[PDB]
Amino acid sequence: MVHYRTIDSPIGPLTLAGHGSVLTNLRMLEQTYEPSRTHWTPDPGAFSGAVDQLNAYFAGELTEFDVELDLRGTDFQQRVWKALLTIPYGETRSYGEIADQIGAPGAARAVGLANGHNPIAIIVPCHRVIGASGKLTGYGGGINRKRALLELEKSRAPADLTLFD
Repeated sequence: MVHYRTIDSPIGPLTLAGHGSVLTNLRMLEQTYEPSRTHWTPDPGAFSGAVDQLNAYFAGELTEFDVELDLRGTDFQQRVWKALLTIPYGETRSYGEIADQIGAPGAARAVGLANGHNPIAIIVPCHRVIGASGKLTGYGGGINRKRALLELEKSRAPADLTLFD
């Protein structure tokens, strides 16, 4: 059983969906074919916390999420998504680095494919992974969404101006 809520965002309407307070999905679903969504119940007040944190994220005021997640995918996808969760705000990794981390040296391209299937964007940070040649990927506007998120995280001001005096 699954309910959903859509919010505005600088990168487009973000659909949050899941069961109870647990997220199963977070995607900019517009202009794409998503047949699951027809089986979902709208609930304009679900995921109160996640929406606040997302809003705070986009406003620069949040860096670490505290949200309940239920990730579904293959063993290999789960390993990749788990490793994605270890990438700090404002940092990046290469696909090769991620393949090394999950114990599959040489599997950069597989990580790229699994990264593409990430059901929960932003919070599981598939945008923080980039290949050696530096080119963003993703159809349907994906490239521009990723870039937006990367530019936001890079623009982060120092955490405490008092440290300068």
